[PDB]
Amino acid sequence: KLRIELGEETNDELYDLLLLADPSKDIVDEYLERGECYTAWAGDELAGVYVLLKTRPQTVEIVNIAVKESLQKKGFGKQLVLDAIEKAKKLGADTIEIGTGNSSIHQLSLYQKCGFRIQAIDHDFFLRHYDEDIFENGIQCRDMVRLYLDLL
Amino acid sequence: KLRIELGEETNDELYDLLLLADPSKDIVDEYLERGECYTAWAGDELAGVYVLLKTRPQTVEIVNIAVKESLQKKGFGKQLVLDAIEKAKKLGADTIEIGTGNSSIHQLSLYQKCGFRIQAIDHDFFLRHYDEDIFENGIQCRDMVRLYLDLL
Amino acid sequence: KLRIELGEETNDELYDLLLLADPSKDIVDEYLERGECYTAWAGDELAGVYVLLKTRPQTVEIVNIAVKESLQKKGFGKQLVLDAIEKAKKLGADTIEIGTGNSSIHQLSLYQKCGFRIQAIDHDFFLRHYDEDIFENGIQCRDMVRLYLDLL
Amino acid sequence: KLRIELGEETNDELYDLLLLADPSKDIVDEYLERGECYTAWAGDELAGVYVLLKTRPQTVEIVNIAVKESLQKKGFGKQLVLDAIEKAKKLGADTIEIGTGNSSIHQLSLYQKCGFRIQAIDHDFFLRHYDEDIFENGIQCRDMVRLYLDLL
Ligand SMILES: CC(C)(COP(=O)(O)OP(=O)(O)OC[C@H]1O[C@@H](n2cnc3c(N)ncnc32)[C@H](O)[C@@H]1OP(=O)(O)O)[C@@H](O)C(=O)NCCC(=O)NCCS
Ligand SMILES: CC(C)(COP(=O)(O)OP(=O)(O)OC[C@H]1O[C@@H](n2cnc3c(N)ncnc32)[C@H](O)[C@@H]1OP(=O)(O)O)[C@@H](O)C(=O)NCCC(=O)NCCS
Ligand SMILES: CC(C)(COP(=O)(O)OP(=O)(O)OC[C@H]1O[C@@H](n2cnc3c(N)ncnc32)[C@H](O)[C@@H]1OP(=O)(O)O)[C@@H](O)C(=O)NCCC(=O)NCCS
Ligand SMILES: CC(C)(COP(=O)(O)OP(=O)(O)OC[C@H]1O[C@@H](n2cnc3c(N)ncnc32)[C@H](O)[C@@H]1OP(=O)(O)O)[C@@H](O)C(=O)NCCC(=O)NCCS
Repeated sequence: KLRIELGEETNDELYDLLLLADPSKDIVDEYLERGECYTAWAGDELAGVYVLLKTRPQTVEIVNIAVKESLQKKGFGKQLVLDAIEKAKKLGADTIEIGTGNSSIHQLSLYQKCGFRIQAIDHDFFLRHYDEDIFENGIQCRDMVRLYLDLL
Repeated sequence: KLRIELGEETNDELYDLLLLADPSKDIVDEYLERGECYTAWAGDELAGVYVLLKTRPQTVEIVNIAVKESLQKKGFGKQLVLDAIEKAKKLGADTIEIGTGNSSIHQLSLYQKCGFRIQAIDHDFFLRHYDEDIFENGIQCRDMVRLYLDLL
Repeated sequence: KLRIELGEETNDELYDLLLLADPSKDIVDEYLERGECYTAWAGDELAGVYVLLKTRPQTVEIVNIAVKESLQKKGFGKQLVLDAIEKAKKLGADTIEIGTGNSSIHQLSLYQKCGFRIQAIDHDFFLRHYDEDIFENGIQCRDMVRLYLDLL
Repeated sequence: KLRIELGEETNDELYDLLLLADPSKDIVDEYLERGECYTAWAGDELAGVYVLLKTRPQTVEIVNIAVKESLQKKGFGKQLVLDAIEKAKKLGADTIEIGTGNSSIHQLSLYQKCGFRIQAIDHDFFLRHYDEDIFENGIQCRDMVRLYLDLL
């Protein structure tokens, strides 16, 4: 359904989504440039977005993925993930990664449903990389769950 | 609410619950003996059950926990977990553990809500310890998520 | 070479070894009882010792292993490890574990040489379970390296 | 002691070092370009070399480091690592990574001595990414030990 295409021009409407995932606009711009940003449109409305950054050799990661609140929960999330996997294949990558907070129960499900498997956990991650205490779904988000998926 | 008390007598009604979690009745009997089995009643009806087995030094694990299907989703799950943590405290244990399949999204939430933090993952676990392919919530259950919780 | 046999009687000479690995005599006694303690003699002299404790279901761990300083570095270490693996086999265990501090470079080698593979890391472990700062080989020992080895 | 400076010209003498670490010349060229390659000279002789590749956002990794065999073991190894950490700081990175095979006991020590801490293990890594069986120090190298180090 969703029509996804490459992106090169960032505007307030787009930053709104990218900022839903990564609050720090600074860090966003870093990988937004060094990485590939794709935008998904549903007609004329900006549905969602996701960035593919290249990390370790032969390894690529989804450094950011988001869907407009008024349009999420409709299945666009899964479409983007499954799509990022395809862009990653044509990129010749061997393994694709992505990670979120231990509190993000929903995502922990979604990603796995798209083939991702949990690799390891970066303990105290959010504790040392953030000033305040992040909370979500009655859980203290303080660990970075790392997931991966081999393409072969 | 739920009234939990020690258990020493196993009967079909009880095995029904223990088998909800661990299918293998053999393995169950092993830790059922070497471990402490508690039963929770809601009046005269057998609500749920859970076993506390001692693993590493100063470490105890919830090798099994279940709640009657016709009574689960009412909050008894959380009560048992929170209760097992108390039995574990009086047992002088330093850390308490518990782990489930990566597909068990619901549990991954519950346990964390009771303080548990994800430790590490036992990759391909269910692949080598089971013959068939376990599936749940549209996810291929094949990894053993290990969680823990220090008591101090 | 080393002659290893079951043990049931603890004496100062034996505690000296067990305490080389685990300083806390209290914790030692715990698993010393609940676990199986084997002693290795080289003639009439107490060469070394090791304890096999049963942790998770079908899983056994070497909660302690040591060799008299005046006799270590002669290869008795490896013999005990390889021996504990055999006792573990006859015990019908599926997997055997053992872990040490990230600073224990020597052991990280030894164990792997006996088939052990690194599983996961318990970050900050020694930080929360000990009062002082442990140091060894110019490394700040603060992480618990968990290793395992399937028996099949 | 060692004089380290940026590099842009690759010659047989340099590839000799880079290939000591990563045999695959192909993969080397990939990160050799997308990454920053520094060379360390001890007078007029090419002492060693190391490459800083940028992986995850705010994260940089030492994708390759080596020292001329006839000059290693003199402490140049440590100098390069400690130097890569400084180049990484001025690069504004938050965390720096580096990983080697579980068999590389020597490095497991070196890196830790430079502040690196073991993060997680990529099981069966070398089994699926290499055709032959790698061996070293009487150990079957088949796991990728991942280390990291926060810069703040
Ligand atoms: C993460 C995100 C992109 C994906 O969004 P999404 O639209 O919410 O998720 P989807 O609707 O596409 O998920 C589909 C799965 O979840 C399940 N699901 C749908 N509604 C559900 C509900 N109410 N409760 C539990 N599961 C549900 C479905 O089973 C579906 O799987 P299926 O296709 O196999 O049937 C969106 O939540 C978001 O952008 N959030 C804010 C930013 C963020 O967290 N970014 C990522 C960090 S880098
Ligand atoms: C996993 C298990 C132990 C926990 O049981 P549970 O009672 O079913 O789960 P809970 O009710 O406690 O779960 C919490 C949910 O119920 C809801 N809830 C809590 N109190 C409630 C109440 N008084 N009334 C209605 N709903 C309530 C919450 O909304 C919560 O969901 P949320 O986290 O999304 O907000 C039980 O599901 C089970 O034994 N299942 C099968 C066996 C198995 O797979 N075992 C493996 C472990 S060894
Ligand atoms: C770790 C320990 C169990 C193993 O004992 P060990 O007998 O002393 O060690 P080994 O002799 O088998 O060790 C092999 C090393 O000695 C060297 N060595 C020298 N001569 C040797 C010989 N003739 N045969 C075998 N190794 C020899 C090797 O270089 C080898 O190095 P490597 O491990 O890097 O490969 C023992 O050192 C000990 O108990 N130390 C203190 C307590 C402790 O750390 N306990 C474990 C905590 S759970
Ligand atoms: C990794 C490498 C660059 C560094 O080389 P190096 O010169 O051999 O190592 P160094 O001499 O500089 O190491 C010094 C540290 O290790 C320690 N060390 C020395 N001998 C040791 C031993 N036998 N066992 C454990 N530690 C030892 C020292 O403590 C020293 O630290 P210190 O000064 O604080 O006391 C070199 O080994 C190499 O190029 N190897 C092959 C390629 C490879 O595998 N590269 C990495 C893949 S990413």
